[PDB]
Amino acid sequence: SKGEELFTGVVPILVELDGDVNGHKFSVRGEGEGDATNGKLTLKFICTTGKLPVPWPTLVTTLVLCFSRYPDHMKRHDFFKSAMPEGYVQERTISFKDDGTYKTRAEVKFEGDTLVNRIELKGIDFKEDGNILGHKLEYNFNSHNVYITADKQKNGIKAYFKIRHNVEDGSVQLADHYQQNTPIGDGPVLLPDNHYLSTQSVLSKDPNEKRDHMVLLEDVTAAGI
Repeated sequence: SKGEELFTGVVPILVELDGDVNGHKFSVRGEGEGDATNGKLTLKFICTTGKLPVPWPTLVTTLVLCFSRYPDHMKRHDFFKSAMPEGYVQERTISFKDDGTYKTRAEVKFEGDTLVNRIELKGIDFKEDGNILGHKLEYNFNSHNVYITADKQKNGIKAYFKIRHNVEDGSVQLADHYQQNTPIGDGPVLLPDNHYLSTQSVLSKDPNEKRDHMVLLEDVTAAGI
């Protein structure tokens, strides 16, 4: 589709998240760029509302898969790009083993030259001294496979994966991610065959930044076919 043609460049990225976790309200803005042919993202996020009440890693997944590097032999399966520039909706339930659950709804569309991920997030039943609300998570991310399958019934895709969040005490916080993507546009969309995305990410700080923030470098590539 004409959609894929849009990511052959470095595209600029905007991310806006409004969030309420156990009554704690917060907002996050991120700006950066996405070189989709290499699957690379370089973004900086800020908590505009003050100190972010959950640890930054929990938001990484919620904080644009269109920028995944889909090998040539798999380009027929890049639903994400194919739904552009019309855009797509990304709902996700995130259950943290032995802790609360996140419900996210997001719109991922081009606005002008920029790709924008706008997100609402509610979080319920998080333990006050739990790994999340007790800021017990290490400031790092692991490597994951995002398992994608087509959803003929809703003309989109579903996806499941399990994030491993390292914990300060040497344990692991698990988070089962249940994900649904449906196109905003009525335009034709490449419902893909089963495959997965090998994700990798690095979390860092801008040493001059005084605001609560997170610098992110992700590298997402498709495989499985």
